[PDB]
Amino acid sequence: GSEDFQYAIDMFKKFIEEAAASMGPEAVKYAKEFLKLLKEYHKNGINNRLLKIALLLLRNQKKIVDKASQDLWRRHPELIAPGGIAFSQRDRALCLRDYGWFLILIVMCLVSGDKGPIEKIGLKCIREMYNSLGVVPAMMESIRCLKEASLSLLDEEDANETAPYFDYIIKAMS
Repeated sequence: GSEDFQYAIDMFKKFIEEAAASMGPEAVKYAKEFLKLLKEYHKNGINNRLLKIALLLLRNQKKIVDKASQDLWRRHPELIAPGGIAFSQRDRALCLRDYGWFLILIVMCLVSGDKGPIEKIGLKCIREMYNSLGVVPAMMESIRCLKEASLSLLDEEDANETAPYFDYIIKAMS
């Protein structure tokens, strides 16, 4: 119980320290506020049925990111073909990394189970991170593939609960 929530906290806390320099100080501020709300929610038993799904996705991040990017590159092969923006290994690696970071921020939104803090804190972290990262190739498409790769690992009933969290992020990034 408390140890699986601590796995999620350790995961988010490790994301923040690794991405702080690249995501910029404003995004770091929003992320830490979200983590404190998440721990405030857990302490008071708020929206606790979303952690089990979040944990599955957290244990399967690399699988998810790999499946999403493979699906992204089949749909748009010019991205990784010569002359494409992810042909060079540096920039392909930056793509994969940035996709993994957008994924973990979405999973933070999932854990809260509440659209209010998702729009007032989580989305501000995603938008500020996007502003700090700058050019993120196929940003919107990659989130859709992250969503499909994620729902891939879930039963129909868990998918029907998780999809509205991806769709709220996708919509809000225009």
